[PDB]
Amino acid sequence: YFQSNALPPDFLLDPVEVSQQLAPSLTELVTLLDNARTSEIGTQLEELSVDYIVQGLLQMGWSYQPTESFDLDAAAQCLGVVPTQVRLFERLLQILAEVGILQSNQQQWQVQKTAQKVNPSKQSQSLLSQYPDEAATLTLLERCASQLSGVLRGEIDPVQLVFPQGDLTTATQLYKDSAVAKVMNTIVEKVIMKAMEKLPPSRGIRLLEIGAGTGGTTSYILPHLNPNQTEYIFTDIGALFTSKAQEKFQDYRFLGYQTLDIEVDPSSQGFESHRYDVIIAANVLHATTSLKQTLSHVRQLLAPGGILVLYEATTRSRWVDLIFGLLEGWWKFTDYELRPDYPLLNREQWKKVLSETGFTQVVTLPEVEGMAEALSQQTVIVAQAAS
Ligand SMILES: Nc1ncnc2c1ncn2[C@@H]1O[C@H](CSCC[C@H](N)C(=O)O)[C@@H](O)[C@H]1O
Repeated sequence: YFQSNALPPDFLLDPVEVSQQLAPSLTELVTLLDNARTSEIGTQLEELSVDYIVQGLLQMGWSYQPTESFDLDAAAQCLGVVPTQVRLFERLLQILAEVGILQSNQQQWQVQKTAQKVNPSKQSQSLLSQYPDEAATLTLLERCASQLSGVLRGEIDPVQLVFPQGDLTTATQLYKDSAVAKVMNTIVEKVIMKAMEKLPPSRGIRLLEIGAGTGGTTSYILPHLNPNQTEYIFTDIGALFTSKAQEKFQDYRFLGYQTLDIEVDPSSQGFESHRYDVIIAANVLHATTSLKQTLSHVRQLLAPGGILVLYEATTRSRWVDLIFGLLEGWWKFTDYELRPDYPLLNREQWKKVLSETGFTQVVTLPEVEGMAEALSQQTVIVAQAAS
């Protein structure tokens, strides 16, 4: 019965086979999400984001009257935006153009309407009373976006707003226990367990997670892994995250902890090449400079038939721009031919770039008719290392 463990993990199910067999599970898992309610919450968060932007710009002395025109550079110097925050500032201006306050003409901006009096803290509280299940999202958005002017002026390190040493759980709850993240993280767990269901007893499985953070996605996977034949490598670029995850996950003795910067050759950071069966990357790969070189490093870690499980957001979101868009990773991208002005890719763009970086049999999840629009704005992508 035993066959050499040195040979590639051919027992791994194809991603397409995995999605076919998970189809009845995914159909019922999607229905657990309120379609009408998740949409109206998301819509209101996008409107509240406009009020945070206007409040911050007025705090920096925005005095642009209607008809007046300005370019990005002049407005940044006027408001005092530091050079490292201009790309975020440009996106904020783009948001104001989407709602009709501004208009984009060539590389110029024209003020169409005078922004009215806003009080986003008061409206955030009203939404908190109506949707207490979104308290983590509202509280994080209030803590981050209410210091938008200080971040734009380089006076406040936005990592101390998103990921302060004393509160890493708030941002974790967004990645872990939000309505949409509950579904996506469950898909991540079901995919991984289904792909390895034919694991021979005489063989161990090696999983590596990139950008695992505090372990929001990780917590869904660990309880289902067989500790006797699993090695799970928990990695993040930052040791503060692996340190916090090591405390949370003490019960699991098959976990290893190590730092990994996916933008640099992993084999120079103490990782074996082509020796991991499953790589998990939840909400991280977008925060890199070049997706092709990031995906080539990801592919470099996968065994010849290994599985890449990707969890990414696929659409622009105003309130996300006021939280994780404050951080440097949101604006690292320079592959402008692929990503002209935003770090995220949609389903079709991910499939194309994966097929160009050595991945095959690419599946995007979930794909159910009658699906809530919120589930269309994020995806779990499963792809196989090709050769
Ligand atoms: N270049 C890089 N290589 C590896 N990890 C990176 C990275 N740039 C940012 N990261 C990490 O990616 C993480 C994104 S937080 C993503 C959510 C996380 N998977 C969870 O569920 O909790 C951050 O913790 C950050 O430290």
